[PDB]
Amino acid sequence: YRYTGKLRPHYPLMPTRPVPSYIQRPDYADHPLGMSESEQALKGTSQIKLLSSEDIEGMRLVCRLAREVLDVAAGMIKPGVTTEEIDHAVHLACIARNCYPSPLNYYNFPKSCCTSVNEVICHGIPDRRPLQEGDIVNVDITLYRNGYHGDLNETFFVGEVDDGARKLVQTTYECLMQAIDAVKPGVRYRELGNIIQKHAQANGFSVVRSYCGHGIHKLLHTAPNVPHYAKNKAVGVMKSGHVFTIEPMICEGGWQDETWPDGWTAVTRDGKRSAQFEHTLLVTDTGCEILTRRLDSARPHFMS
Ligand code: MET
Ligand SMILES: [Co+2]
Ligand SMILES: [Co+2]
Ligand SMILES: [Co+2]
Ligand SMILES: [Co+2]
Ligand code: NA
Repeated sequence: YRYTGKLRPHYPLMPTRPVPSYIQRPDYADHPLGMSESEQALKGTSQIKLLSSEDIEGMRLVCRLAREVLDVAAGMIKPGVTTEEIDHAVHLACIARNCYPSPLNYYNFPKSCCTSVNEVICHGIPDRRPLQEGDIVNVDITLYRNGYHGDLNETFFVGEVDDGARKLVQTTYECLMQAIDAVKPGVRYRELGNIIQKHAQANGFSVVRSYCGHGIHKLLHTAPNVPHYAKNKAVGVMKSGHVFTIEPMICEGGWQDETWPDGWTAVTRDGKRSAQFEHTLLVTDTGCEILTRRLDSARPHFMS
């Protein structure tokens, strides 16, 4: 395999960590290929669930717990910590809150969260690589609780970073916040990609095309599909009671991606850096509620 940049996988992986059976599991957890039957059933529907008051409550609870678990991981971002050690603590922190870590065995994904360094766009597999000064690292957390998934991510700084890093990370966050700012009943899902691409292009950056935000609730990924680039052809219109993610991946170079032989790790075909942020959103009459927001702090971690 021709690697697109410096970064390499670092094996062996620690034996897959188990989840005590007192935690409720999503379907895919015991499917031998990790397929979700309930997700396959709704495949090829463009039709968007309206959350009940009880759905909202489940989404609120799971998303707040997912925040807590991401806040845990954010505390560990220093040089010499391995993505594995992060995922270990994430895995434990999910157990303590009676949540199943949603990535675990999702289509055979073998770990409990996604850790993406530098040129990795998304879906990095926690491994033995110690984080190095100047790295950017995204941790993507998803928890499953009492039927509901909650999904968020932030990129972080590893020690001191270069001016390029700061600007990519900053800009990626602004792209997310600007798209969230436009969420309200009436808007076309396809519009967020216009706003995201417009601000990224303005700062000299590209928008990854092969990965999209998604609806999320009883299923981990479902409708809508929500592309992050301009003049996309997404279908649907926002309504109060829709829940979905915005999760833009932005790049220092071009937008093209390819997947490592592990079948998961997406990287920039050009080897340049990509940053991502993600929130799960609920549409309300006024605008939208950020379910995965911090409650204790004005800003994402990187801002401090
Ligand atoms: C291998 S699981 C990846 C899920 C990720 N949290 C997402 O936003 O889709
Ligand atoms: Co994903
Ligand atoms: Co090494
Ligand atoms: Co997501
Ligand atoms: Co995510
Ligand atoms: Na990255």
